[PDB]
Amino acid sequence: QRFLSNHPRLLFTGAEEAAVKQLIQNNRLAGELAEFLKAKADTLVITPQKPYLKDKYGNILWTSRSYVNRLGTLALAYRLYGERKYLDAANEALLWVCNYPDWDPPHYLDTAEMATAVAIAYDWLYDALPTSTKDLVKKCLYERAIVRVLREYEKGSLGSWAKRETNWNVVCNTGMVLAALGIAEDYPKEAAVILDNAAKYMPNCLKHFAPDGVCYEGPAYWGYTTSYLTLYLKAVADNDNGKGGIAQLPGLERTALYQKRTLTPSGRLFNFGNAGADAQNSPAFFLFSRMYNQPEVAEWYREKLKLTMQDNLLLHQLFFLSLPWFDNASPKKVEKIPALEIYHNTINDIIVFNGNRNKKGSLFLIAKGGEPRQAHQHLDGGTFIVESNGVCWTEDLGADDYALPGFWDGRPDGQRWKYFRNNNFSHNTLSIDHKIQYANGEAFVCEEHTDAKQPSVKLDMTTLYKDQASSVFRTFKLLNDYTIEIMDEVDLLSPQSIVSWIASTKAQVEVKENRVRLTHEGKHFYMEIIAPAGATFKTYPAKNTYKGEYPIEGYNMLEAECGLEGGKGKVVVRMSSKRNMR
Ligand SMILES: [Mg+2]
Ligand SMILES: [Mg+2]
Repeated sequence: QRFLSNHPRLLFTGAEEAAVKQLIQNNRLAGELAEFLKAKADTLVITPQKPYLKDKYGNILWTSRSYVNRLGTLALAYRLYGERKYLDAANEALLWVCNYPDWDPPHYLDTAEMATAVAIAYDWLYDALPTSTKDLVKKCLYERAIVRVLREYEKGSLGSWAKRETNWNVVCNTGMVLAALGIAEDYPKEAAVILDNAAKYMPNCLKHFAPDGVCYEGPAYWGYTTSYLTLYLKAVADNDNGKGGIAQLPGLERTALYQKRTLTPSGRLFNFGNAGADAQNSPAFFLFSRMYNQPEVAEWYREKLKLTMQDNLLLHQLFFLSLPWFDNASPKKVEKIPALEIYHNTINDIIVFNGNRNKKGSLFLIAKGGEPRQAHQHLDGGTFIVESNGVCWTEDLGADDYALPGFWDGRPDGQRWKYFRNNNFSHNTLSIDHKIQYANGEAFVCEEHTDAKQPSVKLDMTTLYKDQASSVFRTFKLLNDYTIEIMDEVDLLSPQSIVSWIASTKAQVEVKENRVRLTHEGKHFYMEIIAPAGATFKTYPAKNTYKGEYPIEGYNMLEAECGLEGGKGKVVVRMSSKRNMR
């Protein structure tokens, strides 16, 4: 029988309740989280139902997501505390959304998330709801979810929301699996068919996590994909013996680690292209930490939970699962974050350096390859963010305004690259003869030495400088806990060409000959150009140029304009939290 015999069988089982109640009693953070979620439930009890109302885009997705949060939080509070105001509020919400004319299947994410919300509450309140509500909910799940997805599996093309390569596949198949399992005792044959088709089609999306767990589309996209993926993984682990092998797909084991490990210690996101912080507190992290035995991720997510509660941050629609999924594990003292690791991806390789995290002033550095012709990308191959003492000493200026004239004209001669934020002049990489990178090139990791005493990695950037250089290689080397060396090897096509080493910063800048001192809130960082001999740093403010740009304020640029003997040589810059890098 391919489901647990009794409700609740979805995400937080009956058998799991005893241990969760003990955590709430015995673990302060879990206890604080329980009280926090109970208080959220308290206001949800007295919050109006949402009218069926499409947004400017023609869908109700925001409303479905609202009900995921409302129904999950209310039903959790009823299971943990037994106060019938939580049950009755969930009953009212269930009847309300079942009396919607539809769950807007023309934009099927709407149906996927509404079915998820409804299935969870139905399952979690099964013995505690009026029979008339259970009858109506079962019929709505059957007609609006199970019947539709069975048709979609049989008739849908590869472009179908159940089969395409985008995260719609994961979200929709997940919502359908949860709906099917929620009413499985009444539709067991349908639930088995849906389980098998979900496992068949979901790899069309999830194969793109291979090999190392990188989500090219960025953290918001990752957060939506994996919040629903973890519901699926947990549900089929609990109900179907893990059949279908989704959990073992290459890259999935490492994907939460990627998200945690690519933040600076102070929490700053590598905001390249149009990436931005919005996905923070999805409970997916606790499923990954438990299923793949990564206490490092659990410990990091608990810190995020504390901050979410302390600063009253916005909640992921599935945030309520953080409590039943609570993972109290921590890494052992002996376990260390590697000094250097690389996350390979077909579009942009990601490089991550860590000096000894237990030594104050040690360096964190993250850098990227990339393909600038891809959507939303910048001419930023080789750029890096370095952090020490809680300060990001180099920057990424983020995306500019999507409304700008020619913002999408991404051809090599296109208007997109005239904007500072889009081109390499704002990024921490090379400009030859004060020109932009070639938009149709790429930078990628071509050599790695992650186990050396001074670990290093080499990027091939040649094709980003196609008309200017016959080869361009950038090597990052961690010389010690406090010091990174960047070696650019450039074979110029013209021996008089100038190689500009550029970096952006929000720190105060003092330059003198081949040295830079950066200052921020009394903390310092240092840079020294050691090759070619006699090179000089200058500095100047970044500024706006074209009307309609997001304001560019508080950014300073560093630039070393370097000639190379015979047009062939090296630019070598050492960077350290200590002034002496001899
Ligand atoms: Mg950028
Ligand atoms: Mg590669």
